[PDB]
Amino acid sequence: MLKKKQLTVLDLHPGAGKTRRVLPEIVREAIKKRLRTVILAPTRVVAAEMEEALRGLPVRYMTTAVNVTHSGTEIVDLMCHATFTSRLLQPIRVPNYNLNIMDEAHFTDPSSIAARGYISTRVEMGEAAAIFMTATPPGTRDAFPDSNSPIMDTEVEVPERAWSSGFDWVTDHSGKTVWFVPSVRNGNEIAACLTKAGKRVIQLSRKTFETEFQKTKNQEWDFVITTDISEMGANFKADRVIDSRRCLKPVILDGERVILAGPMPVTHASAAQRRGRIGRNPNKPGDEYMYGGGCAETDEGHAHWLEARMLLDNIYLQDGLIASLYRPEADKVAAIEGEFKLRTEQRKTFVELMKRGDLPVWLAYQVASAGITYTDRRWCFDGTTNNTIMEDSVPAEVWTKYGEKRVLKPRWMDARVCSDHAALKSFKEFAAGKR
Ligand SMILES: COc1ccc(CN2CCNCC2)cc1F
Repeated sequence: MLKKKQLTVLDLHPGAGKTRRVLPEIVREAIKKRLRTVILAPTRVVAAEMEEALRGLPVRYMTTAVNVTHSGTEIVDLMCHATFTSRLLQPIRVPNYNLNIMDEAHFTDPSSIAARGYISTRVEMGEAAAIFMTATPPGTRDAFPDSNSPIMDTEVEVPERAWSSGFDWVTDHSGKTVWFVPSVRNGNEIAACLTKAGKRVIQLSRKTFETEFQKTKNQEWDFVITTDISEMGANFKADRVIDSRRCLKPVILDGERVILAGPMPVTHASAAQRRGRIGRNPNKPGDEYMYGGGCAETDEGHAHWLEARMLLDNIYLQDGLIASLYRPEADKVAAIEGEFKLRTEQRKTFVELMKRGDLPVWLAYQVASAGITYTDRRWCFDGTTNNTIMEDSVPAEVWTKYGEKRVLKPRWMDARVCSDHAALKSFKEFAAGKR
């Protein structure tokens, strides 16, 4: 596995022991062979769980999510997928790792796709080895893989709105359920309906994951309502998954705006990972998976793969060469390699808009490529009337850094900046010059 020029896909079924059993064995062998190694965790929560499996091994944890005193002699580093891509983009030295291990390698956020593209290109060049750990590699067509214990799979109509009757099976259950919804707003409505019915509900999404996931351990709960982020190594002690089988798809229209299309069907990989939350305990057969739609290849034309090309075009590899996407997911976007390569100063603005600005990659690219500097927010107010952002069904308004009240009407509209209350609040602060 560890020889140069090799990329191995470790595709043992969900719960088979890739993280807690196989990963320490790989790490021990890597250290014996003096291979400078990186381990990439999808989230801070998985990074903390990996420290538990790797305890006693010399690993440098490049995150505040792990409280350990390092020795300074570690040749194995562990960091998040997004941290890896971020450090590659910045004028910071990233070692040319001999062995690159990515856990939960199916993650489809732009920084994870870009990390796979960079790593697989270094392997193709003959410079490095890599191991991608996931039960569901790109292009998998099996939504029902093996499990540690038998699962009861049932196709059933799943509510996507509050209900008063006709879904008694949802609330008659006396165990713990993990319910995958397509968006934070949709989960808020289902959670309120379950709370009104006397259930204890925890809600998880990308921005709240670290804080709220700890509630699954510290308090008794009946339901967890989560977006797709829980497909990335989130472990629950549950006996049922309810799966809408739906997700939102960011889509770039006419190369000039991004909408959140759908809800539409999930891919087979996502459905398998959502089901994969249960059936993990061989002593508890009969966990239930209730699913409310079919699968489709909704990653084709999805904006994350175009955004991954924007990130890769701006990462140095060798002279003017540019890393390609990982071959099995490269047809998901139609893009010219190098078309998003920016000059030094525009690249710095692009990076800062993503890192400090917290803007989506596509939107950060429009601003930086227009020659606008990080702190110049005039573009948040000079778009067309059709770009007016709404708050409570009237135009949203902010006080600019000049002290003037203005309607929020960005030059480029990306639906992700106002898809829920928290996102709109963050974008209003950005438009006002507050970060
Ligand atoms: C123990 O070694 C490290 C710890 C933290 C960091 C910096 N972090 C990395 C993740 N994102 C913010 C800054 C680097 C390290 F080498």
